[PDB]
Amino acid sequence: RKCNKLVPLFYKTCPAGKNLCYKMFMVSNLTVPVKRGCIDVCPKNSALVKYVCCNTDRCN
Repeated sequence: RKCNKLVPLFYKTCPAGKNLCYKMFMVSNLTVPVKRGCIDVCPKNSALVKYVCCNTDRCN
């Protein structure tokens, strides 16, 4: 599939060279929403950016 979410109101598709989608967010900030893209592997997440990878409807 694709990522019917990125940010609050953004939605996208992926092509067929990627597996999941993750929203890249941040921890120092005032929000929680920031972005998303696709992914090939979800390892871990840093203490700088919120990798909320997922493989559901909003991912693949």
